[PDB]
Amino acid sequence: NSRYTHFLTQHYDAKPQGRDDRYCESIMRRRGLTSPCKDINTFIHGNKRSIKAICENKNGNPHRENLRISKSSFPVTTCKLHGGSPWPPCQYRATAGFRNVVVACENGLPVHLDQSIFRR
Repeated sequence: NSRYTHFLTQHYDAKPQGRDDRYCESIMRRRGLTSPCKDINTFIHGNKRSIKAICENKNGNPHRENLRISKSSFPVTTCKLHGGSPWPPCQYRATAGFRNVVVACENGLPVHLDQSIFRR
């Protein structure tokens, strides 16, 4: 999947520093999500092997018929736009957690992250 590599650029960070507000503003810039400022974006941490495994029994179960929910929890960081302005420089607030994730899978690869679960 070109979709998988895209999912990775939008939602995967193997080496997060701080996972604080400073981290969010920096990563959102690095991943090209500041033109205009994405309103919310979650990054998953850890190794890619475990995220891929959500698409199979190894680390997932079916969810909402057509999605997958992880067996394991993952370190995550949700970056939420702060201050209203949709143009850079973008201000973000970080919410770090350790929780299961829901993805859509195509051909054994995650291609979409369900953002709805990180609003809460």
